[PDB]
Parts: sequence; C-alpha cells; structure tokens
Amino acid sequence: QGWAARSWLPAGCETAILFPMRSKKIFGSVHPVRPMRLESFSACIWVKATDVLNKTILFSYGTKRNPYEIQLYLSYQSIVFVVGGEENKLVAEAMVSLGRWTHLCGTWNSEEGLTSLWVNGELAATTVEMATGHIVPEGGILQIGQEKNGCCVGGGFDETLAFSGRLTGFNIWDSVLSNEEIRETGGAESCHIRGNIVGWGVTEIQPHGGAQYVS
Amino acid sequence: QGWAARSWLPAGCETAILFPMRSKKIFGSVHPVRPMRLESFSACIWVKATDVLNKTILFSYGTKRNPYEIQLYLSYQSIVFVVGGEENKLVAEAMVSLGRWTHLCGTWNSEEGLTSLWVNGELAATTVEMATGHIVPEGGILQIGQEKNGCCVGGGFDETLAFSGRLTGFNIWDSVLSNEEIRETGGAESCHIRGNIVGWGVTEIQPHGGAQYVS
Amino acid sequence: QGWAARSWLPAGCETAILFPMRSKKIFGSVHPVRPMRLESFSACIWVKATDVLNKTILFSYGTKRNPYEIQLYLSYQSIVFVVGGEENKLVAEAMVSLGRWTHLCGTWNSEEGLTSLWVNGELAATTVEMATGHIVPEGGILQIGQEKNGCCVGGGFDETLAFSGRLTGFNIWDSVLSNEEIRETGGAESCHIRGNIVGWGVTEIQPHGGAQYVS
Amino acid sequence: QGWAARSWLPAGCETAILFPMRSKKIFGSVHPVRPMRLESFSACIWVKATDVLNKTILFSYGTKRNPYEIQLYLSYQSIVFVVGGEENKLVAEAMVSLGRWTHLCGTWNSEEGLTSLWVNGELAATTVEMATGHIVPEGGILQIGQEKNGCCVGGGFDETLAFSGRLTGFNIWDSVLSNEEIRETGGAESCHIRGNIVGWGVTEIQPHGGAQYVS
Amino acid sequence: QGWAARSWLPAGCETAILFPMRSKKIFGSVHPVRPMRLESFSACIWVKATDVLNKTILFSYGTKRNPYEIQLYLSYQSIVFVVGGEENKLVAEAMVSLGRWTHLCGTWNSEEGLTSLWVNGELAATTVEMATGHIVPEGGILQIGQEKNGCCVGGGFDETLAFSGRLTGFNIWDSVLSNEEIRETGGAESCHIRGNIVGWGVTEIQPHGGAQYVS
Amino acid sequence: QGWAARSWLPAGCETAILFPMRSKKIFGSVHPVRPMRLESFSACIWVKATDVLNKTILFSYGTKRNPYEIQLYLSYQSIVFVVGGEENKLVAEAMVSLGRWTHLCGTWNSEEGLTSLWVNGELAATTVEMATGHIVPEGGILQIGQEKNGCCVGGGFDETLAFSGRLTGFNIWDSVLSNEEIRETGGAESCHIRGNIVGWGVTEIQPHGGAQYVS
Amino acid sequence: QGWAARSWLPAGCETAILFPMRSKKIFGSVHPVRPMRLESFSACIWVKATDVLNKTILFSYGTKRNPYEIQLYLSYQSIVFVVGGEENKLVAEAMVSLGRWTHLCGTWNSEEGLTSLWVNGELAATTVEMATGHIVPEGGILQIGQEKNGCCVGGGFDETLAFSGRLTGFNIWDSVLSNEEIRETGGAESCHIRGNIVGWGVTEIQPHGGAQYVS
Amino acid sequence: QGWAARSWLPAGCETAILFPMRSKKIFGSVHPVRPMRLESFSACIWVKATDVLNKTILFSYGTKRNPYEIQLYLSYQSIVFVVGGEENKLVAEAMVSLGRWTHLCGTWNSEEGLTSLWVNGELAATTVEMATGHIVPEGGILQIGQEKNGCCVGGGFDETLAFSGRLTGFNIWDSVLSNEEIRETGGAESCHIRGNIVGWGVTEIQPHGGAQYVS
Ligand SMILES: *[C@@H]1O[C@H](CO)[C@@H](O)[C@H](O)[C@H]1NC(C)=O
Ligand SMILES: *[C@@H]1O[C@H](CO)[C@@H](O)[C@H](O)[C@H]1NC(C)=O
Ligand SMILES: *[C@@H]1O[C@H](CO)[C@@H](O)[C@H](O)[C@H]1NC(C)=O
Ligand SMILES: *[C@@H]1O[C@H](CO)[C@@H](O)[C@H](O)[C@H]1NC(C)=O
Ligand SMILES: *[C@@H]1O[C@H](CO)[C@@H](O)[C@H](O)[C@H]1NC(C)=O
Ligand SMILES: *[C@@H]1O[C@H](CO)[C@@H](O)[C@H](O)[C@H]1NC(C)=O
Ligand SMILES: *[C@@H]1O[C@H](CO)[C@@H](O)[C@H](O)[C@H]1NC(C)=O
Ligand SMILES: *[C@@H]1O[C@H](CO)[C@@H](O)[C@H](O)[C@H]1NC(C)=O
Repeated sequence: QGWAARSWLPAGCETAILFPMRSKKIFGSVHPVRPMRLESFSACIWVKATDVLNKTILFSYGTKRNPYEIQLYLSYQSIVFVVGGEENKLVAEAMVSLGRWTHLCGTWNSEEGLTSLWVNGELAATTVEMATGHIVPEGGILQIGQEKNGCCVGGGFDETLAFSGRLTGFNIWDSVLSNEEIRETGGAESCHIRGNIVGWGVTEIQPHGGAQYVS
Repeated sequence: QGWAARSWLPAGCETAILFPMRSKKIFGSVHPVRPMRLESFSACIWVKATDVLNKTILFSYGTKRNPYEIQLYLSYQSIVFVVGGEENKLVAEAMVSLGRWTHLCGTWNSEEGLTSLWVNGELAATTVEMATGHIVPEGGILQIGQEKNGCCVGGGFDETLAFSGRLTGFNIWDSVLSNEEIRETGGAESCHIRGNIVGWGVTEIQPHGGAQYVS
Repeated sequence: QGWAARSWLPAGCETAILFPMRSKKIFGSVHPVRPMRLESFSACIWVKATDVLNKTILFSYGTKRNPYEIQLYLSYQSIVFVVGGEENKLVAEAMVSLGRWTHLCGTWNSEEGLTSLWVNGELAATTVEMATGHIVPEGGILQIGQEKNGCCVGGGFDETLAFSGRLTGFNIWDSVLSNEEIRETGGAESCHIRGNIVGWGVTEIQPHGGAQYVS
Repeated sequence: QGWAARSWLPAGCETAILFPMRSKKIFGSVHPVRPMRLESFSACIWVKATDVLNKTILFSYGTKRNPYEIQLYLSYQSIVFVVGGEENKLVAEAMVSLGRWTHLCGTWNSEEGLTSLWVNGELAATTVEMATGHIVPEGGILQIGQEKNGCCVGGGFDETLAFSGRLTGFNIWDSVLSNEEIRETGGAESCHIRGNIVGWGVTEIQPHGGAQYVS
Repeated sequence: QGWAARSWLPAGCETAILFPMRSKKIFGSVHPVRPMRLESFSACIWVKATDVLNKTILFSYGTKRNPYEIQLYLSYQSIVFVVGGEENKLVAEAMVSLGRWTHLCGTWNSEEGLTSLWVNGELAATTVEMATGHIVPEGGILQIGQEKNGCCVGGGFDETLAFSGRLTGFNIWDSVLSNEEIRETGGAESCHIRGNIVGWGVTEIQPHGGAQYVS
Repeated sequence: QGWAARSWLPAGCETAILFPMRSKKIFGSVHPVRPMRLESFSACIWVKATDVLNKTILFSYGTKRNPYEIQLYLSYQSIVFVVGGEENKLVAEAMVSLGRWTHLCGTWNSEEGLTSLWVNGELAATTVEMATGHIVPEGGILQIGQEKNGCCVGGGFDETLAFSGRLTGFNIWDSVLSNEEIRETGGAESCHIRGNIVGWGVTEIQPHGGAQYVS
Repeated sequence: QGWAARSWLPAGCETAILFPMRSKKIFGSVHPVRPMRLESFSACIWVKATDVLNKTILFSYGTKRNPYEIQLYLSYQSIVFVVGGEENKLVAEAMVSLGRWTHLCGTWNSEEGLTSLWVNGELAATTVEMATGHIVPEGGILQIGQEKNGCCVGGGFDETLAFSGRLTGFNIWDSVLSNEEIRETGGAESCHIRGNIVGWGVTEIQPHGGAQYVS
Repeated sequence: QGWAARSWLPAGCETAILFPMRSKKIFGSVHPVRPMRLESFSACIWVKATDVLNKTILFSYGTKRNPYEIQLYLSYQSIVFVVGGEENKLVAEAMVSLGRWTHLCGTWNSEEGLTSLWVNGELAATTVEMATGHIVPEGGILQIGQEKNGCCVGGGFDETLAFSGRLTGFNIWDSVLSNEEIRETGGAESCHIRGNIVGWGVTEIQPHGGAQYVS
C-alpha cells in the first residue's frame, strides 16, 4: 500500500512531471500548436505541491512586452489567478494543502472580465471586470513551474518562484467550460478529457533543468 | 489496482515505448538486420493510442523514391493499411478505441495482391489485387509513430502525423502468417513470439525526440 | 510483496538517490540557497548502505583551506561524525547494518562544542568540547556520498571513500533540534519535515557520475 | 501480479541491467579496482535471456593479445565456458531456457585446469586439464553482454554476438568457491553475497549503447 | 606565397565550408527563410573539388515524393545540372579541374524549359524544353555536398555521392539572371552579390558530419 | 594583399566574433560582472555588417518589464540608438556601409536626457531630453547581434532582427566619455582601451547558435 | 617569415592533423571504404614529430587476433616498420629529426616478404623474407598516432605510445609503388597524389581526444 | 604586418592557449604523467596578459590540505611567486607590460629555501629561506589561468582571479635550471626545450570554460 499510495496519480493519468527541487534552471516549456490568442479560456491542472513560498508558479504565459498575460500560482495556502497583468488578480484564500493531489481550474472571459477559480470542482473564487476587453495575444512563451525570465544561463530564473512537487493533466481550452464540464475535468476518470489549446499527452511539454517525466 | 492497471502491458511483454506527445521531432527508428526486400509480409503491433487525428502513423516504411512502401496508420475511427503506394489502401472502418491496448496486425502477399487486416485476432478487413506483383524494396527507412520526412534538421516531421500513446510488440515476418498464428501473436502470453524481420526485444529500436522506453 | 519491499522508501518519502556503485566519479552535489555559515546545526539523513569500507562518506562539507568542516561517514559497523576538523571526531560504535533503511542525524553547537549522534531516533553517542567556539564557514562545497577531491576532470575522487546504496531525506537545520523533534524526523510520516538550510525535495541536489534519482 | 511478475528480480536484488535489443553498439563495461590477474576464479551471474543465437555473450574478459581469456556465453539451449582460449571450452548441453531468470556460475583453477559449470546451484558440467598452468593476465577489458572487439568505431561490435534480456548479480571471486558457497550465491536472499574482484552494486558497471539500469 | 595560395578564397569572400573527406554523414544543410517554390531560378556556387567520382553532389534540392527537384553535381571533368527529375539533365563537358577554384552557375526557366549552365562566367552548355511548365515545389530539403537520403540514422548517406573539397558563395535567385549579371557574380570582388532565395553569409547553412566553416 | 585584408581587424584587436548568418538562434550573450544600473553610459563597438535590413541589432539590453532599455541597431544606411524605450530614439541618417569596419559609440546622460551618436570618431547625431531622469535598471539580459526574445524553445528569436557579419571591441563605460576619449576609443591602436562595465577581452561573451570567436 | 614558417605545410597540402599532446585518449581513426585485405601495399605519410620516445606510433593496423598487422612508428631517431607481427620488423637507423616535416613511406610485398622503407624519397632500409606469404586481413581497426588498445571508457590507450606533433598526407596503396612513384609522392606539389585504399582528403579520418584538424 | 604582428608567437612556438575573458568557469587543467613530488623545481611560461587585477593566476598547484603549494600570479605591476603557502611570497615589483609577450621563470630549492624569479631571462628577484625543508606533495591538481577550487558548481572559480590573454610554453623541470639554461628557455627558438615534469606540447593540457587552443 505504501508504494501504491505514493505512486498514485489522480485521474486515470499515467504520466506526471516531477519537479525534484526548486532551482534557478528547473522549468517546463509548453508548445501549443495553435496560437495562444484568447478572448476567453479555461486552464486546469493537477498539482501536488511539495512546498509553497510567497509565490510558486504553477504555469505562466507571457509576452515580450508583458510577462504576466496569464498566471496561476500558489501563495502559501492561497491560490492566485492573474490575467492581463499583475494588477488583475483573483485570490482564493485558503485552498491548497501540501503533499496531496488537488485539481485547479482557472476560467476567464474578456467580454465582462468575468473570472472564476475552482478547486477540486468547487467554486473557490469569482470576480468580474478583470481585464475587461483585453485580448491575450499569440506569440508568447508558455511555461509550467516557472515564470518567464530566462532559461539561457547567466543566472537563470528566480529560484524562489519555482514549483517543486508533481504536475499532471495541464489543459487549456480556448473557451469557458460550463460548470458541469469543470466538475468533469476533475473526475476520477477525467484524464482523457483534454484541452483544445493545450492537451495533456498531445501538446509537446519539455521538462528542463532537472524536471522529469515520471511515466 | 489502478496503479497496477495504469502500468499493465498487454501480452507478457515487459517493455513498451511511450510517446508522451505528438511533436515535430518525436519518432522511433527501427534497424532490421536483414533486408526489408519483401514479396509477402506480416506486420503486427500493440498500440494504446492517446489521441487520433486524420492520420496518425503507427509504423511506416519508405524509400527515397517512394515514401509509402508500407504504412499502418489510424484515422479517427479506422485502421488504414498501405502497401506499395498511398493509392493502395485497405481500410478497416470502425475498431480502434482510445486508451485501450489493442493488437493490430497486417498481412500482404504480392502474388495476388492479397491483403488482410486483423484487430484483436479477428479478421477486420480483406482485399485482393492490392499492389499485385509489387516487391517492397530494401534500403528504406523504417520508423514507428512517424512517417519519413525531415529528420536531422530542427523538427522536420509533420506534427499532425505523429503517434501519441504507447507501443509494444512491433513484429514483422517475411511471410504471410497463417490465421492460427495470427491469433497466437495476440495471445495472453504471446510476447515471446517475434518476427524474423523485426523482432520486438531483438531488433534495434531507437526512440527519438522525447519517445521513451518504459522498461 | 518482495517487489513492493525492494521499492519501499522509509518515511512518506517518494524519491531517493541511488548510488549503483562506488567509483572515482559518482557523487551528489548539494546547493543550499542560504549560506552554510553555522554556529550550530542538525543534519539528518536516511541511508541504505550497500557496502561499507574503512570510510564511506554519507555527506561532506568543506572549503579550500579545510576539507572537513562537517562530515558524516560510516566505518564498517560504526558511524563517525566530524565537525571543524578530522581531529574533532565523535564515533558511534556499532550502529549501521547493510541493506536496511536507517535514519542518522547529527547535532552540534559551537557554544560548548556539544555534539550528539542519533540512530533511528535513539541517542547513539554524545560528547562535549568538540570544536568549541568554531564557526563553520560559508562558500564551501557540500556533497553527498563523496568528499571534496574530484569534480572537473581526471576521475578525481577516491573510489574507496564513495558511498554505494540509496539515500533520501537529507536535511540540515541551522539549529540544534530538540530531542522530541529528532524523534519526529525519523517518524513513519516525517518526510514533510525538512531543514531550513538543506530541505529534501526543495534544495537543489544534482546526482553525478552514475548517481540517479529514483522516483 | 501482472506487473509484479514482470518486475520481479531473482534474489534480493534491487537493480538489473536491461539489454532492450542486440545491436552493434550495446554493451556493458566493468571496471574492477583490483587487477584481474587470476590463478583461479569463480564467476556467477543471473541472466534472463530474451533470445539466444549461435553465440550470445554473457560476459567476456580479453586482452590485446588474446580476446578470449575468459568467456561465458549461451549457444541456443547450451552454456559454454571458456578460459585461456577458444580451444579451452566446457559445454553444458541443454541448460538455459528463454525468459526465465537462471543463475550461472563458472569456476576454474589453473593448478589442475579443473573447471566446473553450475546452473541454479546444480553442477551442470565439469572438466579437468583446461588451461592447466595458465594465468589470466591483468590489464584486459571486461565486458558484459558483448565481446571485446569493436567499440568507438560507431559501435563496431558484432551484433550477432550481443546479449539481449536482463542481467543482475554479476560477481567474480579470485578463488574457487566451495560447493556450499556456490549454492548460497544462488539463494533466494543471496544478492548481498558479492565477489571480491567484481561485486554487484560495488564495482563500477557502465551500460552503453542503449543498455539501461533498471532500478 | 605558398601559405597565401593555400588560404586564398576566390572572390572577396572571407568564409568557406571545408569538406575534409567524403563519408556517410558529412553534409551541409541550407535553410531558406522564404519558400523554394520556383518557376525560374539561378543557382551559382564556388567549388574547389578535391576528388570527383561518377557523381559528386555540389547541392541538391528534393522533396519527399521527388528527391531530384534540383541538382548540380560533377561527373569527373563533366558538370551535370538537373531540374524536375533525374531524366532532365543539362550536361557540360570537360569543365571542372580538381584543386582549382571555379565558379559554376545554373539557370532555368519553366516557361520554355530554357536551361543554361555557366563556368567561370562563360556559357558552357544550354538546352531548351527541359522540365517545361514544371514548378519546383516548396517544403523540400536543400543540402550542399550531399543528396537527400537518410541523415538521422547513423551515417545513412551514400558516401560515394558526397563532396570533398571547399565551397563558398552558394547563391540562389528566384529569377533568371541576365548574362551580364552572371558574369558579375563570378567577378573578382563579386562575393557581396548574393541571392534573394539563398544568400551566402545570410542564409543559415549548417555543416554536419565533419564539415567545417574555415572562416 | 587580399589574404591579409580579408583577415584584418580594425584596431590592435586580435579577436572578433563572426556571425556567419542571421538565423533564428544565433546571438551573443554578455555577462557584466558589475550591475548594469546606469544613470549615464557610453557604449562603443566595431561592426563589419554583411547585410542590413529594416532593423539589425548590434547590441540590446532589456529587462523582463522592458525589452528596450538600450539598443543600438542598423536600419539600411542608418544607425538607431535607443534608451529607455522604443519611443526614445536617436537616428543617424546615412553612414553605415556594408563590408567595412566602422566604429560606433552611443553616449547618454539621464540628467538632461542628453544623447549623442558617433561614427568613426565624428559626431553623427545628437539630442537633448531623451529618457530624461530615467535610470537603466540592473538585472537585465545584455545580448550582441540579437534582441531579447528567447533562446531555448528551438531558438525562438526573430531571424529578421539578427546581425550578420563580424563584431569586435564591444565596450560599455558607466560614464559619458569626453569627446577626446571617444576619438581615442576609435584610434588605430585603441583596442587596449576597454570599458569598466563591459570590457572587450575581460567581460565574458558567449557566442551561441553558430556565432564563433575568430581568434 | 616565422609566422609563415610556423604554419607551412609540406607538399601542396591544405589540411593537417595536430596532436597537441600525447595523452591516454588522443588518436585518429581511419575508415577505408574498401577492405584492408592486402597482399602488398605502400603506406606513405608526412610527419612533424614534437617529441619521440622509445615507441611513438605514426599509424597502426590490427585485428582482435593480432594488434600488429601493420605498424609504422618512431624510436628516437630510428624508424620502425612492422608487418604481420612485432617479430617482423624493418628498422631504419637514424632518420627522423624533431620539428621538421619529413616524408616517410613504407612498402611491402608478401610474395617474397620484400619490404622497403623510404625517407624524404631516399631508400632508407630494405629487407626480404619479412612476413612471406602472409596476407593482411580485413575487418581490422586502422588508427593514426596511436596503437590498437582500449578506447571506450576503458582508461584509454598507453600514453607513452601516443604521437605528438602534426600529420598530413596519410596514404595507402593496395600495391607496391615503383621507385619513381615513391619519389613523386614526396614531391613539392605531390599532395594531390593519394592512395586507393586510404586517400588523404577523401578517406574519413576522425580526430579524437584533443586531436584537431588544423584547417 | 598588422596580422603578422598580432598572430606572432614568441619562441618557435606554434600553439598557444587563448583566454578570451575572465569568468567563473574558464581555466586550463594540466596532467603530468609523473608525480609532482618536488624538492626543487623550475617553472617557466610565456604570458601575454590582457588585463591584470590584484591577483591574476598564471598557474597554480594545490592539494586538498593546501591550495597554495605553488603559485605564479601577476598583480597590477608585479609578479608574485608562491611556494608552500601564501605566506611564502617572492615579489618582483614592476615588470609585466600588458599586451606584450614576456617570459617568466620561477626557481625554488627546498634545501636552503633558495628561490629566484626571472623575467625575460634577467634575474628579477631572489630570496632565501623560503619554505626551507618543505616538500611539494604528490597528487595535487595543477591548473593554468585559475586557482584551485572545484569547477562544477555552475562555475565555482573566483572570476576576479582568472587569467585573460594568451599563454604558451608552460614548462616545469624537477630541478633548478642553471642561469645559462634559464636564458636559453627564453631564447628566440627555445620552444623545443621543454620541462621533464610538464613539457609544452607533450603534457596533456585541457582548456575549459571557453579557453581555446590557438594552433
Ligand atoms: C507575499 O507576496 C506579496 C506580493 O503580492 C508581498 O507583498 C509580500 O511581501 C509577501 N509576503 C511575505 C510574508 O513576504
Ligand atoms: C481525413 O483524411 C482524408 C484523407 O483520406 C481527407 O481527405 C479529409 O480531409 C480528412 N478529414 C478531415 C476532417 O480533415
Ligand atoms: C580504518 O581507518 C583508520 C583511520 O581512522 C585507519 O587507521 C585504519 O588503517 C583503517 N582500518 C583498516 C583495517 O584498514
Ligand atoms: C554454432 O557455432 C559453431 C561454432 O562453435 C559453428 O560451427 C556453427 O556453424 C553454429 N551453428 C549454426 C547452426 O550456425
Ligand atoms: C556513371 O553513371 C552513369 C549513369 O548516369 C552510367 O551510365 C555509367 O556507366 C557510370 N560509370 C561508371 C564508371 O560508374
Ligand atoms: C523600417 O522601419 C520603420 C520603423 O521605424 C518602419 O516604419 C518601416 O515600415 C520599415 N521600412 C520598410 C521598407 O519596411
Ligand atoms: C626500447 O625498446 C626495446 C624493445 O624494442 C627494448 O629492448 C629497450 O629496453 C628499450 N629502450 C629503452 C631505453 O627503454
Ligand atoms: C592587492 O593585494 C594585496 C595582497 O598582498 C592586498 O594587500 C591589497 O589590498 C590589494 N590591493 C588593492 C588595491 O585592493
């Protein structure tokens, strides 16, 4: 039991990415096939955080002129969803427990800045007028476990921002999932339902700097 | 059980190749010791497809002058077996299911263009006069999960053609297997039955571009 | 059962580092974020030694001018804790059995040179006036399984000093842990307890020379 | 039990080396710290052969002047032990079954050329006057799964000689083990018994060319 | 004077590619940024051939379905220009001398199949109705010194086809250059004249397999 | 003469960086020891441009928040100097010529936004009130021949922005050089004059993506 | 003058291989396309030895059974030519001077064991009945600057045997060259004369372990 | 003359090592085959320093217990020769010119601690009773251009200690050279006279971290 418990993966998922540590060079890169130009999206992930600091990035999308087009990050017990800029922040106060698998979904629509944050399929936080009329542009860099800064040596990333733990089932839909669907994506057998922008198991994800597929 | 099931391999096989994603660079290369000059053959494989598009390659043999000497590939619900050229398709209409280990095996003979396609040991489709009198040349490149295209350059493959999922038990015989032998190669303990042209566990197979042995 | 036994990891821990052999090049490097300047410390680790010689290093800290600022090493059945110099040696006489996961943790305070060794939560040895008033300097190199000698080129480490076996849960605190906390760090569910100088799963640890994360 | 049988390792052994295929470049290199100068020796290994040809090398010791100072190899159902030269050959006739873990020991003494083969702890063959008065020289290259000639010329080994399958517990003693000890090295809990020239888990073994530790 | 001669480069160019040998893996890859779709073109190069066989490739463009969309190759003293297929040759006679820098430039127009071959600025051969109405397709692979073949397998190319010697000033224009311009591109200080499809010093060229920039 | 001329380097300098082409991955990285926090600066370089587009970067400093803290780039015959943002631009109209070693210096002072641009030691453009009171921040990435966008990710730079040609003598001073000193940095024997922020031959510069030291 | 002299190459040769040192891992590998089965041969090379020990290898051919099928090596001022075995040896007594380009060429014919050794085009030694009726086998490994031994990770070659200095113009003919031709291969422009078994500039030669092409 | 002057190397030497910059990772490693146990020695080098700080290492020998067994390093105007420990300095005050080739020899004898420092063949400084009766130990690490730390570490060395510029003719004799011999080693054609412990061109020297052979 002790092995099967620690080797357990949440949905029917068969692969995860391990972050054995935080460091200045560990990150995952995500390579969507179709462009990340979005007027609304849902972004869901399974996270098993080892340790949480002031700001541990789960995933981050950013362009050249705006590093913070989308972020999902943990702040101790809290979860922080960011769209369009650091000032555009939705906080779920107390939701993440270390060392156990928890499912997160962000959800945002430009047309009313309508934003929503879900934990294990329950509405954790909601807000309106967040980045109203903003459009997430194409051509940015999407990462997991780290924020845009630089993989290209000379210092690397900010080690204090890095994720440590395990991730699986990273999915982005170019659209707001209905509440019913959001509960489905967290379901016991849900790993096969995957996003149309980023689909876990189809979209190229490269671990770097000591991140590993745990297959 | 779920942790045992998520790691189960179909026959007694004890290695598979994981394709964690489709990508411009992911493929397996296969290096037969004896030449791929064939007047008849049987080609069997275990596949566990993650996701299927319009054409996802399971394996492909091609020469410099003809990229499509042999192909087995999946369409959204269908298995397509190609010999001698893209125009020579045998299509089995409706019997590949995602996330389930299924055994496929194709059989062809030049002498009457007699071709046959088998799924989990059942005859799925058959045809005659397919590539009649054609001989598969030697000196081609055999790949799994991707079709012959640009390989040494950055990227170079068509990302939409790539396999994603798991493969095991890829076998090629320089002969038409009898119907009883075809049912054997799918059997519960069949992994030790291996091809004389390509034998799983014997023929050198190199995963590239993020494909992994899952040993 | 035996298969689940050979993969069992001691506390709730889910990653370990395997040393498949001793050699002139195998070691782990440890990269603390905050400086290793210490006036007292606690250093705990889980070890499953394959084979023990006159001196098998579990971990070693040192600088240019003093290679032996801290060492924990095994000497056949004995455990040896070193602080400030090779002359400053605390020996627990008969405490390591091969092939069994055992928890070791050392504690030292400069203010009285007070020093203790703990094995599976029981006080194994203690001494006073060991390196009294010494301060462990910063900017040194911390290693697991090997002592300062190699890196770079030439197969520089002493192969006879190298660890072989498995390690997990390497932790360093910048303080003397109370006896009750020391018994906690060996507990069945303790892996979430991690040090503020080195934390297992948080501090960057790089295996080299054939050392592997097993995870 | 599907996964447990596949992942079972014979003695208490907690690592093996997988040869996923035969090829011109796959081999293991073994690096004894003390010299391979031998007037007698015992050499034991666990093998799980995938496929056996005319000659599949399990391990081979040779020098520049003589590639065949020691060989253990399989020849279909037969096991062949070589000392001092290809002419000096002891054959056990029908002793190796594919896909099953089996334990082999060779034993040789120069003083009478007395030689024995053991399979699963039973004496399988014996002979006398084999390489009488010969001394195995030091300074040779010891390999597992492949024979000396080749390497670095793009592999350059004879693909037909290569092992495929799994190996564990490779051990060499600089002495004739007694019959009682030989039965112990095959025991259910014997993996802690290791040789003084080559010890499994102690002597550096490097897999090359697609050979892998399975850990 | 001896050293000045050995290092001399023909036009004002200050960069060449050396092919120190022919082999199964030496080639240059060329990466035009705008597509190689051509209804007419001019292709000029400086060659210093070390040794010429029956077919030594200077450059080759081909697609998956047609390896021979464009080739320029030497055949002993003869020079052979290919467009649209092997069957479509323009052969100049007795024109390349080994070890001497010579400028070659091909020219072709689909509209009348008008084709022309130039050596050191003099018309060497001309023909008409060659690949009339053919359009060179985009999306192929352009190489220097070697022909489209396998490249990501070990070796893979036909060693007898490979160039050996030095190359510089490889240029392609999406148009027929006038005779005046063709004489200019061979000029003593012409090297700054570069093509709009491939420009020397501008288009990415990667030497592989022991080819070197000697700049 | 031509052999000596093609290898000539401008001042006494005895190394340069060659950009053989303008690919998506070619760039130089520059690693100042002391911080790039600047209230005034002088930046000088020797350039021998092969080919110039709308915008060919000579060097670029930028942070995560602002990619354009400092840029010097060529636009056909024009030189463009940027400080604090793309809107803050000083253009020298018509004085870079392809294939000729030319020396450039930009100087800027925050305290009046006083900015000046120099070509071969002659004042070429000047402006007041450019980025007045702005301070260039620390912690950015300094590059030569390319603009911050992103290595990894398969290259990820804009190919049209990349420099091609040769560079030497890149120097940055944390002060406005006097007009006399600017003429000195251009002098025929000036290579020993180097900056206190970036000094040619002391600051670490790494060529990437096919950029080469020519030594 | 000295700048030209230090870079001068002997014949018209436009490429050399530098051995900067005599380490345990430096060697050149030579890959003839047609087999090294020889009943007679001629083997010529240019050498500029830095330092000579009792045995410095210029080139060596051997098989697993016999490392010494052909060797040319220097022994202080002496030159030693070996065919078929170390016992079969032709010694030119006092003929190699350090730091000077000197042409050596050996010549052997099995039919009478007729053997000849030439220095700068002059007959230096001759003998008969050397390896009479021996045939040099195919399938051996040909090296320059080092003798057949361990490559791999095997600790490498014998450092004392290694060449240091420069080599060019290594050529092997499958025949005895006439005396007139032997004087030609040393001539002022002779670098274009190359062997039919090994030809300098056409046969693949790979420098390893710090050996460099000087081009 | 412009190129010939900057390409000139001091003695007959025809290779040097370039340090294009100081950095945390640039160094040379030196691998004497016979032990560095010394009771007296002479150590000579050609240096062309680009830039000199408080302490720029030319070469350094150190053990595990003592980093400073031997050092030769420059200071802003001065050469400092260290034997046995940092406290044992022989300082020559005012005689390295930046950018000009100069020949340095250190000379030390344990018996009277007699030490001598020579610049361009003239006695620069002398002292007695320096490290009297000390013996330089076996088994240390000898470096050029940097002081003993670990590398790895993503760097590790103090960047402010690193050499930048060019080095050639690094020679160590296990003896005090006579004054006559010391004037020889600096001679116009002295490159061929080389040390018996370290000989330039025979002892393996590996450049690391962007140090380059210039050949
Ligand atoms: C956590 O993050 C916020 C940024 O939103 C920062 O203001 C604060 O300093 C952090 N908390 C602590 C305790 O440092
Ligand atoms: C599926 O593939 C066929 C080729 O047989 C193609 O004609 C068709 O367009 C594809 N379907 C879709 C929906 O793209
Ligand atoms: C074990 O180590 C000690 C050093 O503390 C040494 O004196 C001794 O030789 C060693 N014992 C053996 C049996 O080698
Ligand atoms: C098996 O090996 C022997 C060498 O001992 C050889 O004579 C024989 O040809 C081989 N057998 C077959 C069937 O090839
Ligand atoms: C060269 O190739 C041509 C084919 O174009 C062939 O006809 C000819 O015989 C070949 N010659 C040789 C010597 O191989
Ligand atoms: C060159 O750059 C400028 C930006 O200042 C832009 O306005 C213009 O479109 C460009 N010129 C061309 C011909 O594209
Ligand atoms: C050199 O080699 C020969 C063997 O050919 C040997 O007889 C002799 O001892 C050696 N000489 C020296 C000085 O080592
Ligand atoms: C240079 O080095 C010496 C060490 O002998 C030291 O005393 C001094 O502080 C240094 N000089 C400067 C200007 O830092």
